[PDB]
Amino acid sequence: MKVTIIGASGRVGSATALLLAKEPFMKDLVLIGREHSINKLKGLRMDIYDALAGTRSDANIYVESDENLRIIDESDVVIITSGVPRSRMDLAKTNAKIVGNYAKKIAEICDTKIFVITNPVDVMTYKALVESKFEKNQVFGLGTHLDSLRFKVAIAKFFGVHIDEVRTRIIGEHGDSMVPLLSATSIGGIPIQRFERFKELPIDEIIEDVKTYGKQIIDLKGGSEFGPAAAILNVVRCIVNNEKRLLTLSAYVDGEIRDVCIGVPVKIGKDGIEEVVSIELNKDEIIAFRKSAEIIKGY
Amino acid sequence: MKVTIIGASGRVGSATALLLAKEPFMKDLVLIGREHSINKLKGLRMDIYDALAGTRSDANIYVESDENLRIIDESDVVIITSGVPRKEGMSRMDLAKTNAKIVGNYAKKIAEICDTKIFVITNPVDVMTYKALVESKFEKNQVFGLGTHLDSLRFKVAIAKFFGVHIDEVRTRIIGEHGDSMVPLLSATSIGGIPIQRFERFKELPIDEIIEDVKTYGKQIIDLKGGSEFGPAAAILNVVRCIVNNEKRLLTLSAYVDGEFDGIRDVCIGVPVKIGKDGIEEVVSIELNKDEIIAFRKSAEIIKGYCEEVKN
Amino acid sequence: MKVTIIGASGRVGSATALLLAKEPFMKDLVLIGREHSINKLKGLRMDIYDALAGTRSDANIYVESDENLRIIDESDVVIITSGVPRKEGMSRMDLAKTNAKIVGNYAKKIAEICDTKIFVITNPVDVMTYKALVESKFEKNQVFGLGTHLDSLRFKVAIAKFFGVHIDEVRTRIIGEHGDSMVPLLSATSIGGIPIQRFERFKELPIDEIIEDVKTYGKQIIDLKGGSEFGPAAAILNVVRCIVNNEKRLLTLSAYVDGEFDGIRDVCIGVPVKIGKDGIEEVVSIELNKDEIIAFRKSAEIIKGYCEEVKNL
Amino acid sequence: MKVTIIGASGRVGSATALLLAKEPFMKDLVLIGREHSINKLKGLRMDIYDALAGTRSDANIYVESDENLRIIDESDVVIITSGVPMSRMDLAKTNAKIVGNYAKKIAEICDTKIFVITNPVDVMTYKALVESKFEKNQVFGLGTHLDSLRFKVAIAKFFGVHIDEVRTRIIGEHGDSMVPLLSATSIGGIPIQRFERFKELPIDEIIEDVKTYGKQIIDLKGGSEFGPAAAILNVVRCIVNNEKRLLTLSAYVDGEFDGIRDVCIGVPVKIGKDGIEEVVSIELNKDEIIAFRKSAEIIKGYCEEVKNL
Ligand SMILES: NC(=O)C1=CN([C@@H]2O[C@H](COP(=O)(O)OP(=O)(O)OC[C@H]3O[C@@H](n4cnc5c(N)ncnc54)[C@H](OP(=O)(O)O)[C@@H]3O)[C@@H](O)[C@H]2O)C=CC1
Ligand SMILES: NC(=O)C1=CN([C@@H]2O[C@H](COP(=O)(O)OP(=O)(O)OC[C@H]3O[C@@H](n4cnc5c(N)ncnc54)[C@H](OP(=O)(O)O)[C@@H]3O)[C@@H](O)[C@H]2O)C=CC1
Ligand SMILES: NC(=O)C1=CN([C@@H]2O[C@H](COP(=O)(O)OP(=O)(O)OC[C@H]3O[C@@H](n4cnc5c(N)ncnc54)[C@H](OP(=O)(O)O)[C@@H]3O)[C@@H](O)[C@H]2O)C=CC1
Ligand SMILES: NC(=O)C1=CN([C@@H]2O[C@H](COP(=O)(O)OP(=O)(O)OC[C@H]3O[C@@H](n4cnc5c(N)ncnc54)[C@H](OP(=O)(O)O)[C@@H]3O)[C@@H](O)[C@H]2O)C=CC1
Repeated sequence: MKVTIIGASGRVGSATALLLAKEPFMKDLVLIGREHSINKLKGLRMDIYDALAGTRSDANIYVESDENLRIIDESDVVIITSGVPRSRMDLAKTNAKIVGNYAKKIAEICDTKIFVITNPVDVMTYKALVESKFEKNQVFGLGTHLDSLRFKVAIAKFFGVHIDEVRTRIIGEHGDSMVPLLSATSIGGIPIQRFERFKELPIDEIIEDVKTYGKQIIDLKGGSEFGPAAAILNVVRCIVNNEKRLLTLSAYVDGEIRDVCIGVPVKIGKDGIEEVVSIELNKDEIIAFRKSAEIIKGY
Repeated sequence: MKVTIIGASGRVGSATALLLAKEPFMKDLVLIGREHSINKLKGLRMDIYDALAGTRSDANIYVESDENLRIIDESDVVIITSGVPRKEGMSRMDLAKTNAKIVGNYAKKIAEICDTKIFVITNPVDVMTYKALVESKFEKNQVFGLGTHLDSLRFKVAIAKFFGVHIDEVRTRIIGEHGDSMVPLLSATSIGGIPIQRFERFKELPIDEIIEDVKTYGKQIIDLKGGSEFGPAAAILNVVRCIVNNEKRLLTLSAYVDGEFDGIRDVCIGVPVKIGKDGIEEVVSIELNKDEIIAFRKSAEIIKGYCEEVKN
Repeated sequence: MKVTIIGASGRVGSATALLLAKEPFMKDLVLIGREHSINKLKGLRMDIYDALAGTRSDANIYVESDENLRIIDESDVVIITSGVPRKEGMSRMDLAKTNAKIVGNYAKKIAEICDTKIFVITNPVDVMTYKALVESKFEKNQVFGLGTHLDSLRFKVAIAKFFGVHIDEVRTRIIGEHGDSMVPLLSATSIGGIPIQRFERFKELPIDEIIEDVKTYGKQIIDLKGGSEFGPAAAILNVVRCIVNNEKRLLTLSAYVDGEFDGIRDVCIGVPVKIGKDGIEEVVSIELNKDEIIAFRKSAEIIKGYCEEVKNL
Repeated sequence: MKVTIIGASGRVGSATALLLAKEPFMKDLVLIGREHSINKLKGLRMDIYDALAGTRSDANIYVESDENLRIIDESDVVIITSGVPMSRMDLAKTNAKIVGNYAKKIAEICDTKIFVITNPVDVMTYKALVESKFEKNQVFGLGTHLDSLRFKVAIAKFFGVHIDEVRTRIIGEHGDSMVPLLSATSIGGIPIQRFERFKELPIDEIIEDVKTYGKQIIDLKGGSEFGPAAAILNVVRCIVNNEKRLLTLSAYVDGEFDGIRDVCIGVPVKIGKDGIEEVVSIELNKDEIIAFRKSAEIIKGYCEEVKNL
């Protein structure tokens, strides 16, 4: 496998680079960054080897500037971390330029898949898909995957059940228009509504903590790096091994809502997004989902 | 952890012993079998130590006949595999009684040494769990059997294959007897949290064929190689892992039920159960649709018959 | 990867099939057997999948008879377990020739299909490796045997247990015949890079009893449970993992020795080898002390006698 | 196990916190830092939990300031990362202050083993041993472990053999007074001198790069965070599981080697649940004894000048 991290100098980028360098399937990792980043990245690589300690002697790491993207050729996936820190529309445009440029350059080199993490992730995935000309199945963004994971952990801790028993999600925007799918939330297969303890669940407090998670972690340490990297590693594993798991990622929706990249349920595999799962949403859910889709169409 | 396998001389016992010795928490493994088996049980041990190749030097494996069960003291879990095989000329009741004597005697002897948790694999597993509980006098949380765990796993894998999704995305179960009275719970089956009944390929699910294959798996594998040993041992390994790490998972096991379902009482049957360090932490009660509860009560009656006949 | 176990219906064959099926580098596992075992193998397959419980969806397990060997094509390794047990009343030569027929015919057929590597488990492992390489027409780098790998592992674990160090710190070998003429190499035994001689406790080491047990293990385990199945399967798994990942470890295997040791030539015997994706990449040549080279000679002499009286059947 | 990382806000500290928190033998991890870093460390903890994604529910990470060390009680190991980025003496003394005070407070609160990551690691291990008053089997430092590992990987890459086949060690100071031990280097139990290709080995360039790695990575990214954290994790796993491996660490040496005396220096050691269970005594060749005694002299100088601050 050959993955290219564009923005490997970042926090999420370097965390994910180290995590991927350890997988047995990673054979050619490509760390890309602007020219002033090159030296820095050459250091990252150094340390990434110091950790492997000779275990992966068939592993190869490459460092190149964002000028000579010819090394991207034949990459299975290209993960884009490049972006700028925080008005909302101002940031949308500022980062849209970067991601559109990178997508355009990537498509010129090869027909690959694109994993967008930069924010606003849904609109950034829209811009990437447009400026790449790629098919709707080969471009996707992190979207509300991390928020859904946090929500799942919260529910599981409340109910005192193992993490694997809880299956839920949060579709919508990676923002405040989130739409928790309580209709598609189950414990061991049971709908959560058939538990009596569901009436005691602090729903608003949980969802508010999830909405504010980025704010809190920015206030404390200046941004999340480890957890996002772990989630991205898991998504890459879902792709390379053709695992066909039902994730929640920002994808192009058309009738499943239309002409918008929003956080929806998706079956991920070797061929990227193989399916956008369309399911019946209760009334409030579908209303709020439409609202989130409007806000996301804005940018 | 200190696990004891009574009947480790057998197929399932040997497989389970090998798989448990490989675990990082298995610090003392106790292999019990009748006296004529002692030498064989030593062989097993030797081979296991050959497989580890020194990777676990803190591991002790013991071999003792079923006469001197004092080596069981302080065991976390005692897995009972010892049992007689079904044969032509045996009614279901013949097997129930013949194996009830065995499991009941072993459970009474176990209770005489220590206060531990008993994991019944011997068949008819639901009835044998009932008998182990009766003769051991342990609490309703310390005795349980495999039951429909494996059948539920097979059903889950089948559904996942049909929908072409990862196995971890499918959550389903089969309650009732480890037998033809099985009751798959299609009401509490989901793919990614979505009920399967919302998917449009559900009307295309060959559910009848899947259920037939699950019910007949035992006969098929006995026809081919005389019995199942690898898969049952893997499932038992994961149940023991659920216990030792207090993972609090929602498994499907043969547990004692008293009212948690409508009209199920004084019976060991395959039900949903939250399993952790203290055994059966909870028997999950759930509203079954009309058909599910009708069939569940029928299976409960089938089990109650043999249970009544084996108590004394 | 795609491995083929020829004799999967046996103890070692089935244990190895189970262990290999769990590996994530196993896309195609091919279980071969005589026709009368096709259903037994099917049973095996079923049970294996049962134990996998749907974790491996891209994995495929095939079952076949030993007449349609076309399924063996593109296989990275072919393990040979097919072989007859020594029955009381069998001389060493008798077992040699009987199992020679089997391994040789399987090797010739393997060659007829495609070019692959051949991992001989069948005992007398050294002679069987010789016969397989004969009838395969393959290069010497693509045919090897388990040989004295297990015995070396047992010796190492014993030393480690006595010195109270982790297993990974001990680095020893036992070369030569997988038999009574074993050759423990105390000249090349170290504990933390430090030759075991330098350790004062090497005086107290019960060397003789340890080697006694290493040599008697076979009949000890045959007398109790009838034979070995777990340890050999684990060792075979390690060798296969070394091949697939080109780990380039220095193992101790039955390899063809052409003058790499003084006096040893045209014989398959237990030697140090550097194993990789291309098979035996190097037969490592090292300076034995006096007694060790003498014993290695004699062991090679015995193996050569057997390899000669059987080389044409 | 219950470990406590003093300096968890550092680079190495955070990397090690994340690696340890993933281990299943980690029931209680305690992240200690100065008061001004409290919020920061809290953030770290948050991130760590985010990376665990609910897998470790028996995991308990506690964050606290370096004033309320009461939480350190019952910790199996305490890893000290706190340090300052000057001459050599200047850094030695400045960090001796920090590590000595932390060792003394650790001793006040409870009894434990102290793993010194702070550099100059040999001198700092001496000062931890002093200000803690603990037994010598209880105070060690990373020392020349990483250097030995990089030397081993280089030999492995050259000879085209798996790393696990190479078994080498570098003893002495974590610095230019290093002493690569070619007398105790083997490749599969074969003395590497018996290999002919040893004569074509670029030995000196290898050793120079080993000496320069720290500065080289500091010239690019700021400092080492991942590799040191991995080696630390391996040493802690050897400690907790009583693995009985023969590592190369900074330990107190009292004549176990002919000439060495009252010096915390890098030597071969048998590590277990008891910390340094033994200093392995080896027969070195003339040149290696000479260089090792010189390294002892250097470290003794620094230790003498930082003995009472
Ligand atoms: N749930 C989610 O969807 C999550 C979203 N994210 C988002 O992903 C992005 C990455 O975050 P993080 O890695 O912490 O960010 P950092 O600020 O730490 O890294 C920024 C990266 O972008 C590059 N970069 C910055 N400005 C430009 C520019 N003008 N042109 C090109 N490249 C540029 C930097 O390169 P250089 O070294 O040259 O400055 C560096 O690679 C953020 O937008 C973040 O919000 C991440 C976490 C979670
Ligand atoms: N899904 C499920 O619930 C499964 C249930 N099972 C059941 O578990 C049991 C074990 O099966 P399996 O291991 O294949 O069977 P085996 O016959 O291979 O082994 C059972 C062991 O029981 C012991 N035993 C036999 N007779 C007696 C006796 N009279 N008194 C005491 N001990 C006796 C023997 O060991 P020793 O001589 O040392 O006492 C024997 O090795 C069976 O009843 C089987 O049906 C197994 C497979 C799956
Ligand atoms: N340390 C070592 O190197 C070890 C070596 N071995 C050796 O490996 C071999 C396998 O042992 P084990 O698995 O216990 O023995 P088994 O007899 O249980 O298995 C060997 C298989 O060979 C096949 N076979 C037997 N005769 C013939 C024949 N005439 N033609 C074709 N196939 C035949 C059979 O499968 P089927 O009927 O389907 O063909 C049989 O199951 C033995 O020779 C054993 O000595 C094993 C243990 C350790
Ligand atoms: N091979 C080896 O032996 C290696 C050793 N090291 C050594 O480990 C140490 C840590 O390096 P690194 O993590 O990059 O350093 P950082 O500066 O990134 O972190 C060290 C931490 O020390 C604390 N600190 C700083 N000054 C003081 C002070 N005056 N009093 C108390 N605490 C203080 C700070 O945390 P807070 O504010 O919370 O106290 C700071 O985060 C260095 O000395 C380095 O040389 C590093 C890697 C390799």
